[PDB]
Amino acid sequence: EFGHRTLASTPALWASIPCPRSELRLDLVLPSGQSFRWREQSPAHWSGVLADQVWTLTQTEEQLHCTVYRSQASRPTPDELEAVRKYFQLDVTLAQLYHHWGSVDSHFQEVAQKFQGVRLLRQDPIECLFSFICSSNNNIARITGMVERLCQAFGPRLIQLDDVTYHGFPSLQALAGPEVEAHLRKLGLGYRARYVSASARAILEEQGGLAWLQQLRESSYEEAHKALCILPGVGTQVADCICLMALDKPQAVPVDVHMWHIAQRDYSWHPTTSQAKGPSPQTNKELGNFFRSLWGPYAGWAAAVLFSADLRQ
DNA sequence: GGTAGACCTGGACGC
DNA sequence: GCGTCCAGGTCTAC
Ligand SMILES: [Ca+2]
Ligand SMILES: [Ca+2]
Repeated sequence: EFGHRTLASTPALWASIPCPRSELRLDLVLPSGQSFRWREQSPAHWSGVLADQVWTLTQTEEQLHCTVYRSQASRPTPDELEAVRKYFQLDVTLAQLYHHWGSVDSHFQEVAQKFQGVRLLRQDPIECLFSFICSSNNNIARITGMVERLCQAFGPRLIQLDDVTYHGFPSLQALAGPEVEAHLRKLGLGYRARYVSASARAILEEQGGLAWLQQLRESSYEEAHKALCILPGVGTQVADCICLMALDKPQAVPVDVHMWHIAQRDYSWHPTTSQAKGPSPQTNKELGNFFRSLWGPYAGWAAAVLFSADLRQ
């Protein structure tokens, strides 16, 4: 069989993971600005690269159905399904988090009723780092294209489904290579093309390579966030996205225009310790602290729910 | 130390 | 049709 698979077309090639919609809604997570590597190639079926292999995912009321494209088609093995469980951090019980947040935040409770299943993906540091470097002063649709062209040009070719060729995310070496910036500009990444080249070189030639980034996962939020900000193209918001989505800092709250609108419209929030009236390094930091005092240790996760809901509105 | 102004790109809107 | 806005912001002279 050729092309992207559907649960109905190739039954024997799918394996499931127990998962109710209250725990995960692919349609509210995958195209919402966390990861830019997933596409709904066929109604309700999402395809993308996960743990260096291509996968298609789809769900029914109580199951998350998975299929992987590696030779000789066969359903995913238990070890491979584990990769999926970990990518979606399925050990974190979303129902428990929603309950808590909703208990201390009447507005969250209201929104939560209509937007269940919004959880945080646990992403690869490099993929997350450069994808978000590409996200600044930009929109999800455009960002998604940039990331795809980036991987196509500098990432390992994996497999082809229909007319779509999947690529693994580029390595630091590839991104640090000669003339990467110029090539990325022709691929339409704008001024961020330099940020990509410059940051790849900085990590490899000034910070000590991959080890420096990966170690941030063991470091403290304050530690990690400060470290990331030295990288070209990485500001407070991008750094926060990375901490939350790739370095296991569930309290990190990225503050962008969306979160500002939410704060003002749904909580009548306004800076008090800062000086400005709108977004600024001072007010942004304050808003982040506000969201943390409101939701607690997993504030970044709560923010993700409202962000996702704000997109679909 | 804290501020607006510029900035690649392309889909939206309003004149 | 076409100039101003804006999107998961960051980087800088005054
Ligand atoms: Ca903006
Ligand atoms: Ca920086």
